[PDB]
Amino acid sequence: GGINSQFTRSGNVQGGDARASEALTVFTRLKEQAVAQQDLADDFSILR
Amino acid sequence: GGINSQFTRSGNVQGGDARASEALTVFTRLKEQAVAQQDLADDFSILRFDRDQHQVGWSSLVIAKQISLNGQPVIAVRPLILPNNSIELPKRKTNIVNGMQTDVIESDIDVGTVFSAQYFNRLSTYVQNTLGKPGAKVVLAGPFPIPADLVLKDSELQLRNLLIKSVNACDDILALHSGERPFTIAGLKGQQGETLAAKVDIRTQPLHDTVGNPIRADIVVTTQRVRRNGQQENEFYETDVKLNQVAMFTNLERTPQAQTPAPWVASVVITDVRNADGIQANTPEMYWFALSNAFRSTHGHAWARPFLPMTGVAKDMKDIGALGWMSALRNRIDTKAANFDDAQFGQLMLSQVQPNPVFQIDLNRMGETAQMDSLQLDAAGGPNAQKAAATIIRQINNLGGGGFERFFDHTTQPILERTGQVIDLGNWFDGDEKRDRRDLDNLAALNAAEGNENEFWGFYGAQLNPNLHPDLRNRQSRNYDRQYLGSTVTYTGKAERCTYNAKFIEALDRYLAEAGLQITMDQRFMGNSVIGNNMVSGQAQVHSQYQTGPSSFY
Repeated sequence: GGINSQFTRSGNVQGGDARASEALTVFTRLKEQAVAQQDLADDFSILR
Repeated sequence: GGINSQFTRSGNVQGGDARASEALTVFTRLKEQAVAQQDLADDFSILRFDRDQHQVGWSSLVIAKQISLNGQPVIAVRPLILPNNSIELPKRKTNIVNGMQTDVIESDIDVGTVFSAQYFNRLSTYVQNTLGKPGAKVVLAGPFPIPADLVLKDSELQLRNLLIKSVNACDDILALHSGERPFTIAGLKGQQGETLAAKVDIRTQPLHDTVGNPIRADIVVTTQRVRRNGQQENEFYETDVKLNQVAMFTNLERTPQAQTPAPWVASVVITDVRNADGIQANTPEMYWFALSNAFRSTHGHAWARPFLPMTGVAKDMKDIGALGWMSALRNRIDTKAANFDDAQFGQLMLSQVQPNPVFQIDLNRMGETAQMDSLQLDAAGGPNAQKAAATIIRQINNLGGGGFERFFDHTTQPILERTGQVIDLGNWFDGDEKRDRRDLDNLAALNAAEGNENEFWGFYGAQLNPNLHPDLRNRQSRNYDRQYLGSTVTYTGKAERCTYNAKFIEALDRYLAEAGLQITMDQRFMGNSVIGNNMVSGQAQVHSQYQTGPSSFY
C-alpha cells in the first residue's frame, strides 16, 4: 500500500493477472479463424 | 602445459567454460525484455567474471549499479556464483591420529569457502577497472549462488525474478548508504481505525525459494492488516493485507540425565524470514519486526500442533509414538487407534515434553538474507563482536522510538550464542515431488531405527560431539542421510545453527508491545492447578556434656 509509495525502490514486482490476457488473445485468434472459415458471423464482441 | 606447446598438434580440445556465456546471453535478453515492458530502468550493468582469465575457483555474474554521493562515486555489486558440475575442485586433506596409526581424510569444498576476502577483492578491482573508475567505493549487496543441475533453457521466470530482486537489493543498499528515513512502527497506526492481526498456520508441503529450492516449513506465522469497517465494500476482494511471514519447525533434543522433569526438550528452529510479495523494499528495521512474530507462536502452544497425528494417512516419518522407545516401557505408543485422541495426547506431552520451547535460527551466509545472517554470525562471536552488537542495538532503537536500555543491556548480556553445529543444505527427490534434506531430524532417525538405541545414539553424537573432529561428523551425517533418505540427495550449501538469548526475545517483545503495537488473534478435568500457589512455609510457633581440656591459647 502506502509503504511502497513511501520508499519507492526502482523496479516492479507482481501486481498483475496473466491468465486473462492470454485467454483473450486465444479467443480473438479463434474467432478470427472461425470467421475466416465461414463458420460464424461478425456480429458479436469479446470483452475482458 | 608446456607439453602442448612442445608438440603442437593441430586442433583444440576443451579449455573453456560453457555455463557462463549462455547465462550472460540469457540475462541480457531478459534485461532487454524487462526494459521493453517498462519494468526496470536502464541504469545498471551486467558483467561476467571469467575464472580462466582471473584464476578463481568459480565464475560469477555481477550486477553493478553506480550512483554519485557528494561527488564520490559509489558502486553496489551483487555477485552470483555459477557452480559447474563438469569440473572438480581439488579437495582438502586433513590428518587425525588414533593410537599408533595416522590416516588422511578427504573433505569437500562448498560454495561458501570459495567466496573469500581475496575473491571479493579481485572482483572489486575488476569492476573498478571495467567501469572506468579506479578509486570508486564498492559496497557488497549479498551474494546468491545459482544452484547446479538447473536447466537455464526453461527457467526464465526464476531468472527474471532473481534479476528483479537483485536490482531491488542494490537499490536498498544504495539507499541505506545514502541515508533515508528509518522505518518505525509509529507510522503503522494508519489513523483509520484498523488493527493488526496475526494468523498461525500448519503446513505439510515445503516452501520454495526464488530458484525452486525447497525449504522445510511446518509452522507459518503471518501478520495482516484488518480493515473491516461497517458497510465494507469489495466483497470477496482483498487489497494485499499482509506484511510478514516466518517459517518455523520444531525439533526435539534430549538432555543427559540418567534413568519429574520431562526427558525431552522441544527446540524450535527458524528457517526463513521474509516480507510480503507486494512489498519491494527490504530494510534492516523490518527484519526485527518480522522476527518478533516468532515468539507469538507460544500463545496457545501452537508449536505442538504439527505433532498430533493426522487422520487417514500415516507417513510414519514424523510419527510421535517412537518417543516411547526409551520411555519406562520399552515398546512404542501405538497411535492410529480408536481409543487414542487428544484426551491423553496432552497427558503424554505433559509427562514427556518440557512445557517451554527453545528458539534457534539457521543462519546462512549465502542465502537471500545474507547481509543480516553475516551480521548476526559476527555478533555471535569473533573479532567483530562489540561493533555488531552496537549496530543491532542502534537498529532496534531506531525501530520504535528508543529507550531499549530499560529492557536489555548489551554490555553484560550476550545476544546470540553459537552451538558449534554445521547443517548441510540439500534436496532429496521423494517419490511424489522434490523435498528438503532437513526433513531428517531426531524423530525421523528414531522412527527409522525402531529399537536399536546404539545406532541412534551414534547418529545423535555424529551431530554435536565436541570431542570428535567436524570433518568426521560431516562424513557420518552424509552417510546417515544416504542410509535413510535415498540416493537422490543433492547438497547445495552449508548453514550454521545458533541459539538466541532467552532474555533477549522477551525484552524485544516487551519493548515492541510497550511501543504502541497491538496485535490480536485467537476438554476433561485433570486436577486443581491453583491450589499449590498458597502453601504455608513455616511451622506453628508455640512457647511450649561438652567436656573441655587444657588449651595453650587461653
